[PDB]
Amino acid sequence: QELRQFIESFIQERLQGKLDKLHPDEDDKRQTLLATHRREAWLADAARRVGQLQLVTHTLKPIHPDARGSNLHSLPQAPGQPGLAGSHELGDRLVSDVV
DNA sequence: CAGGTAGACGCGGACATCAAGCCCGCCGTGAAGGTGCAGCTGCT
Repeated sequence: QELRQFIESFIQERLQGKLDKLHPDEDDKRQTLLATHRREAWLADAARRVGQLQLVTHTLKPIHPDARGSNLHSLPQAPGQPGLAGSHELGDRLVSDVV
């Protein structure tokens, strides 16, 4: 209704980027791409794809690139002791990651 | 078996200008990606 055209242009830019990247002109591969992108089967696939976690304070993959474990999105409390401090808890509001 | 005592060692003034400082061509490639799904053989 209001912002439907924005996400429609988003899927269309994705489709035209895929067509310019592949550039296959055999057996209607562009038609098989337009069969998925121009309809809302892309929205069903985007609803299907699960695995994102939105975790910032914990990311295990820097320790090893294949280390399946638990990732967390939780900031600690502020400590009581003076001097040392970490995890930027005062200001300059954070940006989150996706694992 | 032996071999010396003593006291002092100078001043002055000056130390140069000129002009320039090269061109050319080129700098290696190879290996260092997870994850999820479909489908194929082998087995009970």
